[PDB]
Amino acid sequence: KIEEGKLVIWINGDKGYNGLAEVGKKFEKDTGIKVTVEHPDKLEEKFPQVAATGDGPDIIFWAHDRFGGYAQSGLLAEITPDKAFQDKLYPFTWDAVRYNGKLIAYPIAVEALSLIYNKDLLPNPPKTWEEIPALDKELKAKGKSALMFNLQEPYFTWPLIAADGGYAFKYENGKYDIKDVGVDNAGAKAGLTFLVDLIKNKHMNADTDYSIAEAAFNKGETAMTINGPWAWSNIDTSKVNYGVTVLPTFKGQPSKPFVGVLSAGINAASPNKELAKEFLENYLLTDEGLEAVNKDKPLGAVALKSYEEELVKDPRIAATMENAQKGEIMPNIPQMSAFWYAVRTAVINAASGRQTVDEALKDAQTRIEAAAKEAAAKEAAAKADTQLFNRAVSMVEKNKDIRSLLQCDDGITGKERLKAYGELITNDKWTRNRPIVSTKKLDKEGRTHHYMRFHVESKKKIALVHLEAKESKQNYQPDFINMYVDVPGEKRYYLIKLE
Repeated sequence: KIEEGKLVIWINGDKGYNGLAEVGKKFEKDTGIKVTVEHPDKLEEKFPQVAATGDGPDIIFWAHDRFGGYAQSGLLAEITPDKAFQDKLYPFTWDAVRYNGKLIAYPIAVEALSLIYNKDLLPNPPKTWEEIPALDKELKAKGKSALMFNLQEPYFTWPLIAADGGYAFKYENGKYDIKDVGVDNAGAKAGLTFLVDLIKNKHMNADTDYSIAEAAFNKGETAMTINGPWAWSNIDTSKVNYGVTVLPTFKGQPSKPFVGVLSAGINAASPNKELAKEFLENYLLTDEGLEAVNKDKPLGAVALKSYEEELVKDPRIAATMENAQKGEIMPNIPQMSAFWYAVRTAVINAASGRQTVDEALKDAQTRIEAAAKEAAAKEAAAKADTQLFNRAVSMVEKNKDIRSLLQCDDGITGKERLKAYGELITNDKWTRNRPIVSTKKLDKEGRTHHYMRFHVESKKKIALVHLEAKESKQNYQPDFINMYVDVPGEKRYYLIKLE
């Protein structure tokens, strides 16, 4: 599995991994602990496959939004920074790395869309979306436009749509409410309507996508575009005299771009959790640490206050951090896929006049709520089944007779650690080759029974445990009414035998 006594770190090949490697060598110099940095191809796909077997890196670096899913699968450890350390990062970044209310990664860098403008077409950019029409009209006579950006992808149009009160999923008390979706409220309707009216009034074109906006800006045809730090390179080569600044407000409210937080999580299967904490808190998240990474490849804006204040000597970075501080942290739940698809259709439909704004957003709202509802139900069922499993596993593994049937090696170093896991089945969508699930049926009195089966394994036996639980009517928590264990070569053992 994961080598104890050393650190293996996974980070994407587009980050400053050589800078990170140098931080590791300083860690090694000081502590004697070796740090190995790798940047495997498709690491965000590999990590869940590998960490589910107990393998993988000790530390994984990736955008925060994938981590919620990782945490659901039980792949990430809860981290434990003290308040003193948390105080060293911008408060808003900690809201990006929570699951079930708990902290599950360290924020490293921060990324958001900004307004990018051409200084030779627009020496002072507008601070307000409401300013853009009059501005475009004056620019049009000069044969140029005010603004072109990607309208095909809701990531780019969201900042305006969310400004007056739209939101993806509501975040409250350190968690998301996936059934609370803010796509069809007055605020989202107002923002999209404004966008639609920019198009109706010929100030923008519905067809405009990423490459069209990029080439339009970098050839001086339009005064402004909306884009992120990844685009700055191509602008430099274009030799446009450009500036990067705060996104325009709408109805007095800041635009709310989605914020992405590069984060470092700790593999729940790692035996080096304390070493990882030391490395991340005391070596990487320092001015010296981030600077080493940043010199290899720019991190952009960072979560660490002391170093971000150094970096803002590049005004483009100060603009990124400003938009991120006013933006919407991208929710770290898997259901964002439903959000992306539904809102993409809504915006395309509204922008091209295929549907009214109100109809478009209402359909989007309904599609997301349907997806959230099914997910929430599956989530509640799995959580309930997991509870049955946990109670059942404790009863089996503590039973002296069953341990004897299992021929447990309960010798001089104590009780054998038994393993429990679900039956192996054909894997499809959401895989899980071994889900812990129960089948359900109603009895004559309308009460649901749950039927579950799972394995308990010692070195000498793999046993099958069968249970039947009957839901109360009630004082919470279902009662087990039948539970037995079939150990190969042995007579069935009844923990509870239904009469």
